Amino acid sequence: MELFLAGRRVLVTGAGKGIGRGTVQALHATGARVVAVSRTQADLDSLVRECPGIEPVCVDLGDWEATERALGSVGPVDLLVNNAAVALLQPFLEVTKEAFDRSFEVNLRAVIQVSQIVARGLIARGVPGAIVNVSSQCSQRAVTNHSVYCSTKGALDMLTKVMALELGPHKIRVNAVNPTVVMTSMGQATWSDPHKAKTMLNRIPLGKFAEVEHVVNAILFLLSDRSGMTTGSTLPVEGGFWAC
Amino acid sequence: MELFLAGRRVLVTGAGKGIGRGTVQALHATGARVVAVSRTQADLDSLVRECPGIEPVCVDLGDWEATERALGSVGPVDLLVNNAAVALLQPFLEVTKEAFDRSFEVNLRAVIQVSQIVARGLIARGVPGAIVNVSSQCSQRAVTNHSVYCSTKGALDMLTKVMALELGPHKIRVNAVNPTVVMTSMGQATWSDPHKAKTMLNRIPLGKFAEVEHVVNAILFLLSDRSGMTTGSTLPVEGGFWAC
Amino acid sequence: MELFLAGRRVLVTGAGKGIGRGTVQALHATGARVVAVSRTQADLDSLVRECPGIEPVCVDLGDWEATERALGSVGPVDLLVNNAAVALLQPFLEVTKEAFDRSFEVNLRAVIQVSQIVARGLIARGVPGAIVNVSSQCSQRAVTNHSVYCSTKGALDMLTKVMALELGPHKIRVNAVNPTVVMTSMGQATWSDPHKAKTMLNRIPLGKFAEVEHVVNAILFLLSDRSGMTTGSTLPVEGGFWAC
Amino acid sequence: MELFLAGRRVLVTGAGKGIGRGTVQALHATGARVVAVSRTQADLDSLVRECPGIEPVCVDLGDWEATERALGSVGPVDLLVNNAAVALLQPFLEVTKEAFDRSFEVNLRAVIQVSQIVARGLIARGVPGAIVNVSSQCSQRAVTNHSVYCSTKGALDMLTKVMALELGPHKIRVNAVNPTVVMTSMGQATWSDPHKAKTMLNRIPLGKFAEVEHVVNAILFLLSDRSGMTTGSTLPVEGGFWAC
Ligand SMILES: NC(=O)c1ccc[n+]([C@@H]2O[C@H](COP(=O)([O-])OP(=O)(O)OC[C@H]3O[C@@H](n4cnc5c(N)ncnc54)[C@H](OP(=O)(O)O)[C@@H]3O)[C@@H](O)[C@H]2O)c1
Ligand SMILES: NC(=O)c1ccc[n+]([C@@H]2O[C@H](COP(=O)([O-])OP(=O)(O)OC[C@H]3O[C@@H](n4cnc5c(N)ncnc54)[C@H](OP(=O)(O)O)[C@@H]3O)[C@@H](O)[C@H]2O)c1
Ligand SMILES: NC(=O)c1ccc[n+]([C@@H]2O[C@H](COP(=O)([O-])OP(=O)(O)OC[C@H]3O[C@@H](n4cnc5c(N)ncnc54)[C@H](OP(=O)(O)O)[C@@H]3O)[C@@H](O)[C@H]2O)c1
Ligand SMILES: NC(=O)c1ccc[n+]([C@@H]2O[C@H](COP(=O)([O-])OP(=O)(O)OC[C@H]3O[C@@H](n4cnc5c(N)ncnc54)[C@H](OP(=O)(O)O)[C@@H]3O)[C@@H](O)[C@H]2O)c1
Repeated sequence: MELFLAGRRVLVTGAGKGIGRGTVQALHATGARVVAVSRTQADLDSLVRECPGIEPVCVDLGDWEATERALGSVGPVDLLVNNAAVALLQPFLEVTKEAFDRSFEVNLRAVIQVSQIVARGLIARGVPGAIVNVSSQCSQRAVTNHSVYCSTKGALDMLTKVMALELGPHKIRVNAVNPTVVMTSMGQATWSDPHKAKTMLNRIPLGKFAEVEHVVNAILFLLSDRSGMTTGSTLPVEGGFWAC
Repeated sequence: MELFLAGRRVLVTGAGKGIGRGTVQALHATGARVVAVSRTQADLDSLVRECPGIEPVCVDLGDWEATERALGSVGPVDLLVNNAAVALLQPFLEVTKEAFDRSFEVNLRAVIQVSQIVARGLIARGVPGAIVNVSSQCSQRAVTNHSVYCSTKGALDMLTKVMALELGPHKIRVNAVNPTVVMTSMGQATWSDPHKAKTMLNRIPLGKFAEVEHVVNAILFLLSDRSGMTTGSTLPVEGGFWAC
Repeated sequence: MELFLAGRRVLVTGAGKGIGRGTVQALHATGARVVAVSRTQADLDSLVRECPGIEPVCVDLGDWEATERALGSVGPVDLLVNNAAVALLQPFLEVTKEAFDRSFEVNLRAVIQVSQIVARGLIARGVPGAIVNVSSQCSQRAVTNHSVYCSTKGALDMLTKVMALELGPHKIRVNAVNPTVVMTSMGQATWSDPHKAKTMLNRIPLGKFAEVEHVVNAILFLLSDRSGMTTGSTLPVEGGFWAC
Repeated sequence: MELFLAGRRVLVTGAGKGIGRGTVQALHATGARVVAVSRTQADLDSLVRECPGIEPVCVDLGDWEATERALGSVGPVDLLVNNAAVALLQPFLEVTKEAFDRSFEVNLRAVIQVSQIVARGLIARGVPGAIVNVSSQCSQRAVTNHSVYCSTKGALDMLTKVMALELGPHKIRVNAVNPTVVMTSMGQATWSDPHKAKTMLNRIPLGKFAEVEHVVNAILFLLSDRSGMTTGSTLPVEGGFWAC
């Protein structure tokens, strides 16, 4: 299958590591023009060396003001991967104002800002486009101590569909991909304990967790015009978890 | 059907008017003890004349600080209806930082704050209970100029299920209600325009919008032990809208 | 909550036992005139004794032709609970064409056949009515060795929605119930195995299986005009199962 | 993206026309060994001249016995596209036993008969595999005069999951695709009316009906190892019909 991302400008948030990092590499090899947006300059330093030609951008996506002008004129992009996200785990009787606030500020608000920027250009150029929001499996099934997290994720999926519906006649697409645990900095944090991640794996018919590869493949797919009739969706990449 | 809410302590946020008010009234006739929480003291005053023995409470539920302390000693309550909510409607490319910010602060964060309080006592007293979140039909279906509202609403549903699962073993139940347009001040904002309401009404199999009673009847049902096996759900009151 | 079922004619299939018989019983006691339809003769005869006045109708609802003349002339019915159904559990690779056939003509087709008689009755009479379909928890989550069962249920859910859509403008509602296990005839069969139960009880935030009263409550609520704005729904009575 | 379907045994039902045809043509081009199965002989005769190498089977998949002796000798197939279906469009009140009978023995029963054989064969070789179930978007949303057809699909979505759950541990993935109206003779039946097609285009955010590349794009993507973390899923191809 020819995905046809070559020669396309592609913005990727949270590019510093995990799924975003891999997603930028994977996008580079394909011959896309890549803009890597992340929080730790240290990470974007290494990236650009890995994948030459990719414009790095340091910024806290949780900062409206620092983001609006740190990308306000990042030029013409064609495809966007909203993947920067932080996960603050609290049992429900312990959730605090700060946790809540940081999470939605990065988890969803940024998504809205960048998507606003990127889409605004696309429309101006009178050109089609596409966006992928990295949601989650807990975006439709709750997990203990993730009341805020799952709220951002469930929040994300509905935002995805409004964007789809409003941007629809602008020929731009919006989809989300919802993987199970990924053994990233994030993944190698909570689900470290065997029994911990064991009880989770017992719910997955394929009996294994996702890899960056898997979720990157549905992203690439959802960016590609191979899925030109798919928009406002939640493509699971959780090994069947939602099915039972 | 005997709901048996009588003599029960019941908090209702956003009780000043619309579904909140009506939900207060109906809760009164049942013989339950009611705490009506609202922003405008004026709203609470009149209520009290109607429903004597209803402890009114003024506060901005969008204020963590103003809320944590005006509720620190609201006594032992046994039932909760989170209904206070604001609707900030902006097309997707015009969404603002504050619009995002207020909406989530009221429509979601408040819910966790109050619910946190009420639940601690329930757990503390070693007592069963129940919580109702007035979500919405757009919590799972997008509408124009509702990017943030639907995302709150979408958020609320996932928040409900995490609440349900964690408080589950504490014999507390959590459920949401997702009504279609209700001809309240809120409803009487967007759906004032005929053409607007026509296209929406064209979608509803029952060919009419909901009434406050309908949503109130689902709320009482969900608070009562008549639905003691339902928790973490989304009881629609959208006249069939989700079905087709 | 006065539901206002008293004085209305309610047909109840699978009335012989379980949810169907607890449901007959609840309606009788509320002043409803009931037609109880079941398979076992001796089953119908005690109900009538348990509830003087109910009209018993013995027939195999998996038989189009029997059903048609054993019910075709039943008269002006106002409500309807489709509750009859069979559970033939086979591993996917052991599914039989007989199991498929029997399971779908009872668990579903008969739902179309009776719903046609009634609905047509109301529609000709130019009077509102309401229909309750008893689906299941597994209608939205796969369970082992339930390849056909869940599929009937799965088909059950959607048929409700199509029925809803079509009968909507005839002031007739259609909703389904989706309880978790109920330790009835059906329930105390496959899940008598304490390890088979736990496996399921662990996924239930309320940590208990359902009870007949629980889905009868849910049925009556939906048959009632309390819920005059709830159509096309699938009401969980799985104590949080779908939620996590 | 390297699907890597080249050289593997792929069985396609309903390969005679529409999506089944297109899926063979595209599965062939990728160097795959496709066993084409359809009901009208004259169709496979032409396709076979279009795609030299394929191995057609003329048969009525509604027939358990014929199928079971027609496909018992089908060779170690590695992938599977259950596409065969029939649209018997009747208003809910006018639905007939006959139409329900056929619709569910072709659209569903067959899916179950072909799928056992392949799996069985797949498991005996101790080899992984993939299945794709061509469902529909009315599988989750109702359309008038589609009570039976939407039902089959609805059941289809759940079959997919039980299949995905029991087959999961055998390295065999199962997934469904849910396209909107395709302008096949089938879709060119109840969707040819300018007015009937218009009120559908109005609900589709992307503002177009679908063409058979799109669904074939999703099938091939789900059959490929590129999506080996996706199973028990329902990948929509309706240009956002479901989001709003
Ligand atoms: N990891 C898994 O287990 C898993 C599972 C399901 C879903 N997901 C989702 O997949 C996406 C990425 O997860 P992951 O595994 O890639 O996590 P990760 O390894 O922690 O990577 C996240 C990246 O996003 C960046 N980032 C976070 N907040 C940012 C901000 N405010 N501004 C700029 N950059 C920011 C991080 O930069 P710094 O390191 O500099 O902060 C980091 O490079 C998320 O939406 C996450 O919710 C992950
Ligand atoms: N309106 C509809 O058609 C509709 C439809 C579907 C769902 N819903 C939902 O159902 C619930 C009730 O809506 P409604 O139609 O009854 O609305 P309404 O007529 O606007 O009343 C909502 C009440 O909540 C209060 N409130 C709002 N924000 C508050 C805040 N930050 N702090 C304290 N009090 C606040 C308002 O009091 P003040 O005026 O004094 O602030 C008002 O009395 C909400 O959660 C709403 O989202 C409404
Ligand atoms: N119990 C469970 O755990 C459970 C859980 C979730 C949902 N449900 C659903 O609830 C409904 C009933 O379950 P249940 O536990 O009440 O079952 P039950 O105890 O086995 O009784 C069901 C009744 O339906 C009758 N019946 C079955 N086939 C019939 C036919 N072909 N014609 C006429 N009558 C027929 C049975 O009569 P005979 O025995 O005389 O045939 C019996 O009286 C079904 O839709 C089932 O799918 C059950
Ligand atoms: N048509 C649309 O607009 C549309 C829209 C949404 C979803 N879908 C779905 O997409 C899939 C195919 O539909 P389509 O548009 O391709 O339809 P189509 O143009 O009617 O072609 C379907 C093919 O299936 C074959 N077939 C049907 N019954 C069969 C049987 N019993 N045994 C063997 N072969 C059989 C037909 O062969 P003969 O007719 O030559 O016997 C025909 O070649 C289905 O699952 C359908 O539900 C279609």
